[PDB]
Amino acid sequence: STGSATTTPIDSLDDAYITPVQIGTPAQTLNLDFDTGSSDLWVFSSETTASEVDGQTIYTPSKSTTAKLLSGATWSISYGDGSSSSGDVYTDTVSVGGLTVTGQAVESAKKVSSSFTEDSTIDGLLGLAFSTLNTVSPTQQKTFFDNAKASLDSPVFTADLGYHAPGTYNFGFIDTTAYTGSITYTAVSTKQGFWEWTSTGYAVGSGTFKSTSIDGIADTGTTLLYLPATVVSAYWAQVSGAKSSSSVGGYVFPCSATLPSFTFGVGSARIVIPGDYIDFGPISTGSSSCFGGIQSSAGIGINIFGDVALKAAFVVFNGATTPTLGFASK
Repeated sequence: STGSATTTPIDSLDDAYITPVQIGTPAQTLNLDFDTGSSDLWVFSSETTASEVDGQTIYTPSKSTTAKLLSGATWSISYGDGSSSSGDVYTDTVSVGGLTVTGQAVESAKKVSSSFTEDSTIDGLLGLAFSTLNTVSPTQQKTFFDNAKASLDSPVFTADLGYHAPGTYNFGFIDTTAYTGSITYTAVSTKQGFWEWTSTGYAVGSGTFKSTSIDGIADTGTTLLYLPATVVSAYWAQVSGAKSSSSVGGYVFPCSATLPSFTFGVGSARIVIPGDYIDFGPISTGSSSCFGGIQSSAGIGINIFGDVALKAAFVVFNGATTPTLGFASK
């Protein structure tokens, strides 16, 4: 089997992308944030504290003939940005772009933090990291991909995120029309539960590529590109007027600047992020100061190849027995 679904930016900055997901019988369609940096599929629901729901579409398990309560099970997750959610657990039929998994754990939120409430466009998350990170207790549950894997024509999914435009998540096949040139594959470590890999270096604008190992994670659920302070400083030093602002929380630059591209290495191959992808717009409405899309990972504890990087590539998440990542230009 295969599936193919369009993913759409939630706003004009590509802060996140939402993909429609059918849950239950008859289907209830919710727009979920596909997150290769976590491993829980959780949704706003009829059980979510009413005051914490503001515009989201909710899952109502009592209206699904296929919903089953997982007795006594709970879940609770905290993300890197300090947001969180928790609740109880159902299994139900979940379909993505025509691909159906029966008995998928659907984690129903009883509580969500303010960041989730305040974002009316995101009805929940669909985790695509390794199932070892799943937070269900007492027994951990499998991700949608892990459950679908054996049925897929090939044990893969691909992310093809758009710049200020829709893109595609495919399951079970590689669309050879969706990229230019060849896909370069690189090793993955699952030791921390992530799609963790080692980039071979970077270049700033037209500068010569610097060969250096950069360990990090391919994370569709993180907006920006977070890299070591040395790398990030080298980038912003090429932008007139750019500076790190402790009050704003990162590198800012004059909105009138023309940003250089940023290149990262995948083996002997190279992915070029255009300068425009690195512009995240005015720091506040009407400001002439803009927020940068490449920021330091110091204090996160891990480097993160988030949407700014991933949207410059066609990315293969190969879930074979020995997982790998593939990157192609597009």
